[PDB]
Amino acid sequence: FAFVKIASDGKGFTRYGEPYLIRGANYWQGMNLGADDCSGGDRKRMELEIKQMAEMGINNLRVMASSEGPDDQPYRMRPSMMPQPGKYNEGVFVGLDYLLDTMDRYNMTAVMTLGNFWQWSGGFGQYVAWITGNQTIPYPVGDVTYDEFTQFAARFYNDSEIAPKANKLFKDHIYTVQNRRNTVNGKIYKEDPVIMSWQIANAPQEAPASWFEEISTFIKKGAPKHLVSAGLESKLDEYDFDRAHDHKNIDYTTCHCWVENWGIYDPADPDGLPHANEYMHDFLESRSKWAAQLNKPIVMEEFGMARDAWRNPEDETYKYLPSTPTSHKDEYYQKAFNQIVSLASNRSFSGSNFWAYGGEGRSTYPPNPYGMVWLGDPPHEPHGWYSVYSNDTTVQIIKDYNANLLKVQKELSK
Repeated sequence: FAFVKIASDGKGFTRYGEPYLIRGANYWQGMNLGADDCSGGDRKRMELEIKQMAEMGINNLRVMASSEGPDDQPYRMRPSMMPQPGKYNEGVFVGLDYLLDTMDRYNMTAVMTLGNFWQWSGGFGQYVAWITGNQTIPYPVGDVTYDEFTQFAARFYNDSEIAPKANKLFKDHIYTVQNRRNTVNGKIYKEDPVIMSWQIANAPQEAPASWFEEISTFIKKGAPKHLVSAGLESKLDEYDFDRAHDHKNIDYTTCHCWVENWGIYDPADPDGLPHANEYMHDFLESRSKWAAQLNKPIVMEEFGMARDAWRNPEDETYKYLPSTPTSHKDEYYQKAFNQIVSLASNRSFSGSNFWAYGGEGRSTYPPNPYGMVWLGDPPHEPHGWYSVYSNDTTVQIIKDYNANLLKVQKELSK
């Protein structure tokens, strides 16, 4: 009962024997906000943000169920859930238990991201540092490029000496999360129907098919009642999409669309929005076809856009202020959402998770005593870059999309 499944025609999800469309948000800060105050959380704020997301019609949060220390590293969540391999900060782990229990109380499902290619939860670069014994990770700041960081972190699955060791540690972490007993409601994670899926990691970068095969099968054997996702961006071509998704134990497909990060969209250009709308339009259509070729659902489980930096393009801070409007972002979200509603009524898309809900956090607030300004932008990025705040104009467009998708879900159930 209540476990999310794949429809028997392979074209969407079901839940309670009916179609289940994803009215989703990203809430990767949920575990750290759920923690007690002692461990830097603000659980009353977390409860309020999940209430706000429920009033906006959200039924699904993609959340981060890993974070690696050590806790003196820059650009990452602090305090980490797993400060050393196999050694856990119980106060952070309790935060993930409270996050899942509060989602349970709002009848939301969770996509549980078990790791991260990127540096903001420690991630694959940090397992590489643990194995090589060198804690100097080449973070992509100053003179160090993203290519250099990427080649370093990709040793996690590409280097024949590092990868078996790093992946032993990573599987120990997956095993520990899937076997966690929720201290709030007593459920073991692998039997909790609030979890929609286990997700291998956020955004592996050209990882080999044999690694997707190995880890997806490890996770499925660990929690056979749950769906398994790859966490891929699908930012390359159809082969890269198949290398991640064409596996017996990968139940559905994802895509992440990031127009600014990929050089497509300039938020400081008053005339720059149409490039992003056109790119998002062709991205949804093409990725929908790639998913149809494998006969598996697809969710756009991350996408987002900056505030209106173009109104004051010479002022760098202005781009990140909560008072700055989000006209471009609102129109971009609206058109993406309208297209998804359309593809979904044709059983060609299953929903999306905008990146990311910032809630009551604001980019102008001081860091908490662990140096965290919690909101929807992780600490390797400028605070407030993509966050959707509780009273942004974008909230009504998200609310209208989630009503529209729930209407499509009803029509698909008749």
